[PDB]
Amino acid sequence: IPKELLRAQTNVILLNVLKQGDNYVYGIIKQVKEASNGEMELNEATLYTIFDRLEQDGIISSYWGDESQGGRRKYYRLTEIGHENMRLAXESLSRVDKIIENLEANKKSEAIK
Ligand SMILES: C=CCC(Cc1c(C)n(C(=O)OC(C)(C)C)c2ccccc12)(C(=O)OC)C(=O)OC
Repeated sequence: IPKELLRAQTNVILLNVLKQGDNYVYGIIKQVKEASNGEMELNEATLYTIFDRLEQDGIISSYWGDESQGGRRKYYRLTEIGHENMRLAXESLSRVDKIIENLEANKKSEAIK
């Protein structure tokens, strides 16, 4: 698996766990590891550089959690701008899907001549 396929796959996973509920980095890492049957151990440094970019892009936002629960924990949430961009990707995949289906429908139904 090449470098940027892994980064894309990691981005798709992080945006989906936030799509389910706000979460903190250590919690995201454990939940992904147990949702991958232990195979996928995400790294904190790469998670923060992804989030730091997604913050300036307006895709996600950050806020400080409760301090009764230990002390000082940053939670991340998928914004409305992020929810809609995921919905468009959404639309775009099922749009590409039937464009491909239409290509061989049209490919063989014309190679007949
Ligand atoms: C649901 C939205 C995720 C997405 C776009 C996206 C990427 C990059 N996919 C991808 O490469 O899947 C691999 C090949 C399995 C790794 C997708 C695969 C299926 C559906 C959407 C995507 C995103 O993560 O880009 C930031 C988006 O548009 O979110 C706003």
